[PDB]
Amino acid sequence: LQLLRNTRIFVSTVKTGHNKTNTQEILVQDDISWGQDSNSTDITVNEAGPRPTRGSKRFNDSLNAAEWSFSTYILPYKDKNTSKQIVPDYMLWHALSSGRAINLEGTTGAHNNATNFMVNFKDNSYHELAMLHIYILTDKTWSYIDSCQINQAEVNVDIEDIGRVTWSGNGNQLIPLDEQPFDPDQIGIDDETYMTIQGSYIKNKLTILKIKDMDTNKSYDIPITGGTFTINNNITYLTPNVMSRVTIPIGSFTGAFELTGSLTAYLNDKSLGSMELYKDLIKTLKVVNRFEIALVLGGEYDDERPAAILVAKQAHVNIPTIETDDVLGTSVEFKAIPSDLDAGDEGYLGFSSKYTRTTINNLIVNGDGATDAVT
Amino acid sequence: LQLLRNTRIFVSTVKTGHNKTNTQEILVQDDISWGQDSNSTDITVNEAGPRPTRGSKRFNDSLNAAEWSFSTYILPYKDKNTSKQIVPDYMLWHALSSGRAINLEGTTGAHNNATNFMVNFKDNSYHELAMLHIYILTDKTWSYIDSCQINQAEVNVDIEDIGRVTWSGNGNQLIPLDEQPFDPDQIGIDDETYMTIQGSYIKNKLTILKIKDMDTNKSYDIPITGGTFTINNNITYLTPNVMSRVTIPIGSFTGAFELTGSLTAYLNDKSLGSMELYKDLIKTLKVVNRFEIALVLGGEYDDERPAAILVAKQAHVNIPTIETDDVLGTSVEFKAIPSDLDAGDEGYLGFSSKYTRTTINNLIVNGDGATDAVT
Amino acid sequence: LQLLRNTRIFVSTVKTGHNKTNTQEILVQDDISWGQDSNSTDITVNEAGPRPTRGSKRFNDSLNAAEWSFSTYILPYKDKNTSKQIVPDYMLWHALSSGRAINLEGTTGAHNNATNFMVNFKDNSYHELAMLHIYILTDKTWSYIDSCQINQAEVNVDIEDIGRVTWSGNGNQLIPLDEQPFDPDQIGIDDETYMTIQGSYIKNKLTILKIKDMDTNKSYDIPITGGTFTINNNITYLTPNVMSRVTIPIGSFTGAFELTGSLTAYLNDKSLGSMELYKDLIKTLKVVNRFEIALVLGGEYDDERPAAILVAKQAHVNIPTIETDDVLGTSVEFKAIPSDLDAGDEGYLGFSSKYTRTTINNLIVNGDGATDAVT
Repeated sequence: LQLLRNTRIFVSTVKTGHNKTNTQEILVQDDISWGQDSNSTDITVNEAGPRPTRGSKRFNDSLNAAEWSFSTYILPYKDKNTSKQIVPDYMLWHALSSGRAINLEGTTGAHNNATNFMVNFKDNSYHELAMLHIYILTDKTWSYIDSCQINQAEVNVDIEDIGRVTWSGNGNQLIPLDEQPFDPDQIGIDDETYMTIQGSYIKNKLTILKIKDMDTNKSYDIPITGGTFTINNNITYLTPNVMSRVTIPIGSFTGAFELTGSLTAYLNDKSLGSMELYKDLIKTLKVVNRFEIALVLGGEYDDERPAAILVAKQAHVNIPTIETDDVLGTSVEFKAIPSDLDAGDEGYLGFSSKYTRTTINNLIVNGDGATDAVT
Repeated sequence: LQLLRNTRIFVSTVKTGHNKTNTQEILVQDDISWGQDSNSTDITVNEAGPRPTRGSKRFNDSLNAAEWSFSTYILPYKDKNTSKQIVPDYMLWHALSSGRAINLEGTTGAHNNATNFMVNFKDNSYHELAMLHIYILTDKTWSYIDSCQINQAEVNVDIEDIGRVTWSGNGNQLIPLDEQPFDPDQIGIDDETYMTIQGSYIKNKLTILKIKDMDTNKSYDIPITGGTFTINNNITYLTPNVMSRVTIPIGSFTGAFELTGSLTAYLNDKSLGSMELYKDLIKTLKVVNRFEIALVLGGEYDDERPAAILVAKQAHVNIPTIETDDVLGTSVEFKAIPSDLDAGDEGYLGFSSKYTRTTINNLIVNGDGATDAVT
Repeated sequence: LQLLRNTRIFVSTVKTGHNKTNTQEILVQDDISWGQDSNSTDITVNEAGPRPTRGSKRFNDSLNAAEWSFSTYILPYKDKNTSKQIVPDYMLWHALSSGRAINLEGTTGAHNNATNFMVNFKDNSYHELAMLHIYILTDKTWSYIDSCQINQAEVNVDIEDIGRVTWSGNGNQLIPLDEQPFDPDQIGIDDETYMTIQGSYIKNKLTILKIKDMDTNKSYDIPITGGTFTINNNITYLTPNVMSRVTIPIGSFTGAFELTGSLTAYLNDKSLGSMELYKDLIKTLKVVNRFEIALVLGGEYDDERPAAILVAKQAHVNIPTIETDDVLGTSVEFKAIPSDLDAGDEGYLGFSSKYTRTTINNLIVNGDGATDAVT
């Protein structure tokens, strides 16, 4: 028998070669779900005779796209090889953010500094976004999915649980493989790295919102009681239709990048509170809203603390809806809107093991934690 | 913070002026739900190029109709000012039943007497039925919904709970207001009224059904084990479509009055029992059924007891369906059908704190508790 | 009052005459659900006037098909009158499998020997498959459903509960019959038969799968951890449309015979295991798969044990899907495909109180439990 407790998920770019730089291990939770489905057509005969021909041949006409959704953690840890903080699943973020292949240093989709690891969507303008091969250890069978381009990355601010993203991706085909592709233990998570990983956890009870109105330069102090965040590169797979053969999908195309999320907060009648935001949105009706929303999973402490900051420079905010709990709270929905519909300006993510108030403010102002005017 | 325990819902007829006659307080339960939604259109670009333009501007194009649904009680209490028994939410019943403004004495939609308060739908043939403004205390903020026209009033005979109606209405717009419209303490429920309110409760375990066949003059003795009742003035809101502005709904129109309900009873094989009704409906198939259905929430006692009587002079009754519980019970559905499709003859509700058998018979036969032949 | 504990369901072939040969009693569980519904059209008026005509006459225009679904057991017991083992509900299986009336001895849909009772689907080429009248004793009322042709029979291998089938059929009409059609106690289950019934139970924890690949002559050792099986004679009832009358359905027609099921098993990496089947199905993509699936509700023992064998000579098997439980298991779906779309070769069922390994192999190889080559 094979146990789910022993499952390992490895992410790689090339089929043949396999070293620690090109592929690593993902510290998946017990939410893994993969598989493939087929489109089957049933042929039935319906003729008006005295003796009907009751039968139905079934034909497999095409294959769908292989689907996988594992739920790893948010673990920004310092890299021993080069003093630049890297999350264990940086390649998944890169495949989400850019089509160019693994340019860690050069400012692109997956750019990391000594201080901060940060994810830009400026280069997210390609079809077939950074094909990645994912190897899954169903105990000891080594089954992988070929050419996985990821579809969704969802952060859920559970307000009472550790930071965890839930990836989703549409692979071309799921291939079992009799033999091992590479060496598991050497490639996957060493103990020395695992120590920093265990030290880099994010609580999500220290999340603080920084909603600001670009129209009026008004900043709101909102205590988040829960929220949701999702990135959805809408991938639709093109499958040729051959009548007498079983066809696998070819190509993946793309859709509309949707950096979207939801934010829930309690109703406070103080100044620059949640109720003031509700009144501002309900009283003034605007076709387009311009908000700067900063989701900092960690706190903004005058100390080195792990955090997974999020920013959306301009984000349309829907009308808040009053939710009647024991203590009333409003849930706002926000969808990042790129500028000029060409450049990637929806937002960017920042992961690092050490975040301070100054560095968080730096990333909020400009892309990295380099400088900030600060009066 | 703002708590749901302190919520108060005030129903008013006029905006500026505010006295005890024009508006009162509704003793709502903890099922309040109000809010507004907006229709947002997302613009995406899908062109066949080497570099796709992955972006999506989002626009707010129109506003929907504000939705509110609180669940108050059925509390017919005698009025100190005039000796006519009035429910605390009488003008809500009036807005359900008529468009003319609060003609309490004159026989219309909300007609009251010393003996009975009754709700007639004879004048329920207007568009824009009796606009009412509803003020909501989310703790202390005084946010209201402008020009609420109620949509549904549902009575649920739970058999084990106090009589409670669950209103629903589609308001034009939700306006927060910084300041108080009126004085909450003087306008809403005084202690002297509250005493009679506590004294006028309806148990719902004393309900008795009085189904009679107008075709065959056959009366059935049915012990109700549960049931449902709903009045639905279908309201669809007309919103202008302006491309470059956010439009709020103008006007409300009106649809088909639907006094509908469901009744469940155990299967008794006695004479004039539920099984006899089932056999009568299943054996004889008629295009139109004519039944007189009377739902008396209180009991018919030789004494003064509170009750919330319903009568439907002619009501089409669907075919009963056998529900296989531990003890088998049939569920019948009935929808009151008006005569001539012009006058309001679907039915009428009778609320009062003191009902006797004679008064219940009076209201079942004729409109009020004046006289009945009984020879 | 009437209790569900006393409900008895009798299955009969003829209306007037009633003996033990024509009808018996079905040992139904507490899942009985019968009833009838009607198609009602509501007429509403929507005209643009200052005074809308708010009203809605409701008309009953037609009747649907009466629906019933009881859940009896799988109880193959030896018949005292003739030494041929017969299940208590053999008429239901006969109506499922054939249109010709009760040829128990010879070769048809319900063909039984001294060894095995069997359900053959070769003769399911008729509309209006073997009309049966089912009498339901809701305590003491004796109401039946007229001309019931069954639509579905489902076997659920719960892996921890006794074998039980869940019939479903669309009867023409539900008729009360205040008087008794026949004598209940004499017709239904005597104590002597009930003893063998208590002796004939099937545990379902001894089920064995015998998937074999007709293409490659490869046999898989698969331990079932659960599964499903269903036979679905798609019955669509033709109801005439008369405007001014209530019409009951006339005729029943028939659809495509669908012997379908599902199989769930744990992932074993042994030889000829579930993992081998998964690899064979996922690595090789074929338009049509030809599998011989033999699902025995009982076990194969070198002794006389009750069992309910099932076989599908040609069964298309869909692509297995990995289910991520604590121990990973794959769920395969299989739909029997008849040969030439004219003869009934989807499969056949075998019920008997005594199966040995030799008799099970007999029924798997050829139709009867007579001989098999074995050398």
